[PDB]
Amino acid sequence: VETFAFQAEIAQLMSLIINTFYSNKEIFLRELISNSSDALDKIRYESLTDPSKLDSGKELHINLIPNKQDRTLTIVDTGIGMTKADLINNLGTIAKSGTKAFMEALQAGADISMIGQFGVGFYSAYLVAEKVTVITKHNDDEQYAWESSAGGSFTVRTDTGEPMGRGTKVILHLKEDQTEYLEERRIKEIVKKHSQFIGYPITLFVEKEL
Ligand SMILES: Nc1nc2c(c(-c3c(Cl)cc(Cl)cc3OCCCC(F)(F)F)n1)CN(C(=O)NC1CCC1)C2
Repeated sequence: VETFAFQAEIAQLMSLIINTFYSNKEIFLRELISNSSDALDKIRYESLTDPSKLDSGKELHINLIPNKQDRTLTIVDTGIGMTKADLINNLGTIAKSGTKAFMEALQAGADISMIGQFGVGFYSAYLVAEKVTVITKHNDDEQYAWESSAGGSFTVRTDTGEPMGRGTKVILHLKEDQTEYLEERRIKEIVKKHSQFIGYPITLFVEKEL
């Protein structure tokens, strides 16, 4: 288990998002889905010069899996995924050029759904999630898991669970008062609102253990 610190601006934003109120916290789903689509875009781009790269899965898509038992909403894509370095760099440690700008707009009163515009729309998941786990697998590396509950740091281990062919899985351990987003009905409407121009298939798998 490795522990890493967040780049100071990202760490600062996370604390702003967590502690500020918005009437409007569901744009986080738009964001993780946009991310997934870009990942899909990416592996698709790579495969145009090398078919073999799709030997870890020909289908390109996004699943949504609300789990009420475990109070977790999961977003899964068979996209490009991340190598270990990719994971450590892109989910906290390297400065994103839009972080400052976005914090100023928030200051000026900008609504939170602006966040997509600044390339930091992932950290919006912490509007609804006390904890986030990202499990990723890239053709060029083994499978890893990234964890953070904010508070300045994240961790990275290898993940032993169910091997993905390829892609990324963002698991949201929801806050107590954010459980409406496990509601099938709530997820139907949200996708229909913020994600009707996503060029990949999106399926809703409702998970319940017996
Ligand atoms: N679903 C999903 N997949 C991926 C990523 C994210 C993501 C996360 Cl978890 C957190 C944040 Cl802050 C942003 C994110 O994405 C922004 C769009 C990235 C783009 F998709 F364009 F690659 N989310 C990141 N990834 C890589 O960096 N891959 C390396 C490119 C070489 C392999 C795959």
